[PDB]
Amino acid sequence: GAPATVTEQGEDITSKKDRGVLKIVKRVGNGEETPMIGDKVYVHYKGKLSNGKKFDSSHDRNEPFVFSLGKGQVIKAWDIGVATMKKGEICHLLCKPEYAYGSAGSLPKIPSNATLFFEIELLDFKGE
Ligand SMILES: COCCO[C@H]1CN(CCOC)C(=O)[C@@H]2CCC[C@H]1N2S(=O)(=O)c1cc(Cl)cc(Cl)c1
Repeated sequence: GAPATVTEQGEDITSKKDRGVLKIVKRVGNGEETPMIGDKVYVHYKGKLSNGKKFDSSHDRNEPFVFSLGKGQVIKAWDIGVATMKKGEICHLLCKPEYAYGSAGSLPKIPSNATLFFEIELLDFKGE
């Protein structure tokens, strides 16, 4: 399925090249511009665990998730991955635990040492 495909066929987008964050662009976005550090970014996403279960979805809440990029407001994989996206892009990200919740996890939902899979749509970005 899609998690296997990004695992086996995705691009390593880490500066370290440590295969910690892998990406496939699923729906090509607009032009060339990506958000810059500190921009307010609006996304829709879903997340799955490696047991095959969906653990979260913004779609199901009927509103996007909004954060300030590159500030550590989200897991490292998200700051890295969203920074690569164009407006309107949909991607798949595979996030090893070192770029997510690590050995601690985040109970109740995120186990220790969890590799996370996301589908992410970048709706918009704006400077404040
Ligand atoms: C109901 O909350 C939905 C948005 O949750 C964020 C949680 N965070 C920030 C806090 O942890 C550092 C995240 O970084 C990531 C990525 C952004 C979207 C959400 N997570 S998540 O999908 O990995 C997530 C979802 C849920 Cl339901 C619980 C936990 Cl612990 C993480």
